[PDB]
Amino acid sequence: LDKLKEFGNTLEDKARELISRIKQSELSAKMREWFSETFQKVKEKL
Amino acid sequence: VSSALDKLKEFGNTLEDKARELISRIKQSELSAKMREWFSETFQKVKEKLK
Repeated sequence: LDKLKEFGNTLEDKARELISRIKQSELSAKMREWFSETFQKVKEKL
Repeated sequence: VSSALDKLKEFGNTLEDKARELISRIKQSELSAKMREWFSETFQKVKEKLK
């Protein structure tokens, strides 16, 4: 039963971390496309 | 807005949901065990006071 509890707390910790790394990638990805879409729009206007 | 990562997010959330739930059940099993032992120990003493 402590072996059972251990297993749950590991699934919850690996779950935390995976979602915490998805948000980071996402943030990182949206800004990058946002910075690039804006630069391309300025080149248009140049 | 990649559809692979969003689906990894569903996976991340479920895995975490099910784990929390697992732990809600253990705590119930926990309550239950400490209750069974209370009846067991209380019975035993009754036995030693009737024999």
